Amino acid sequence: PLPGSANSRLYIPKTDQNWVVVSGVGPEDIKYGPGWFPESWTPEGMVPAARAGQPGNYAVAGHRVAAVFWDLDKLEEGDELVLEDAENFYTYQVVESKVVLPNAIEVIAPDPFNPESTEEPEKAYLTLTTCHPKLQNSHRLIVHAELVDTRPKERGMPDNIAHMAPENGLEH
Amino acid sequence: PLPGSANSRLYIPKTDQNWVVVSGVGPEDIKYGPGWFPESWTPEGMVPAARAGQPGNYAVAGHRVAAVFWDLDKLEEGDELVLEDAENFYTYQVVESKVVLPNAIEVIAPDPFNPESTEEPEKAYLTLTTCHPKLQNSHRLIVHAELVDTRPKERGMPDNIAHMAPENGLEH
Ligand SMILES: [Cl-]
Ligand SMILES: [Cl-]
Ligand code: NA
Ligand code: NA
Ligand code: NA
Repeated sequence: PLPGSANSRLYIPKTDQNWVVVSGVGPEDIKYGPGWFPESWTPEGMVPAARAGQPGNYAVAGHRVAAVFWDLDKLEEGDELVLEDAENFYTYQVVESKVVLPNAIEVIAPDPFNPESTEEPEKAYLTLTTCHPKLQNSHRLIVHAELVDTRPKERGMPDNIAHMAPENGLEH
Repeated sequence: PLPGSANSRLYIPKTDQNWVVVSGVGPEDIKYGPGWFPESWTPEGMVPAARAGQPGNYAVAGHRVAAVFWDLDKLEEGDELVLEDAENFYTYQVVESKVVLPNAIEVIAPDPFNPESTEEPEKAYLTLTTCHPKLQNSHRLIVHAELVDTRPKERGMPDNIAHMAPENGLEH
């Protein structure tokens, strides 16, 4: 049924933050919070990006600002990030944080640890991207995380995010 | 340079309205205004949708509400719609308005007048979609329009939309 798309929610226990993640990473898309790159990069051209929890690379851009990704540098290996779709909570664990140049489009490849691959991805990653350093845009801070758990919503919210209440729709 | 994406602006002389069109048509995407379907439908599966002004079908969803697409039914054959990207104003002219069921995904095919084609589109269309009737969501009101003019922004705005000023970025 038109329009058919869903949004997701992102939760970060470590910074005590969460958002509805919109589609797209244009200036109007991420004006007020994080957005999902709709396409992943490959050497042979752009392909549809992974949806939440799915094999590939669910990549997100957000401004380096108080209400969004200012504190992304506080994430360390092992930290949990939770992505929520209409059916599940997906827990990812941070496996890497690094700094790259603005043109390092490889970080949004379906497998960011093998960006030259042309094969279908098998692992599910989550990537968070923002400007770096603070108050500069010379570089990008990148956090990659790997799926460790899929929890159907029928079982309720994970304890570490259960206090992060909405104000009022992921689906039409 | 990450993130690399641009948004567009849509202008409708007839209803004296304009918006920044976001990416995506999820509930959070189109909460406040129209959004672009990132993929077009074909019988063989979803493909990347046309960008503004480009061959294919630039399709937009917006709620049937005062600040968005309430008055889309006022558009008639011949009426102009303007889509603006970073470089050009694209004028489209309405060729058809019709009502379809919610599952008529063909309206977002690259060529909505030949939805079963799997060949590359050659014509540039703009499609506006909203709920129909007024105060119901049983159907969809669809306006299809065809590209008639490409004006580079260096030449300034078309006369019929030159009074539609912003408050403030289509690109990062
Ligand atoms: Cl810093
Ligand atoms: Cl009506
Ligand atoms: Na957001
Ligand atoms: Na959006
Ligand atoms: Na909009």
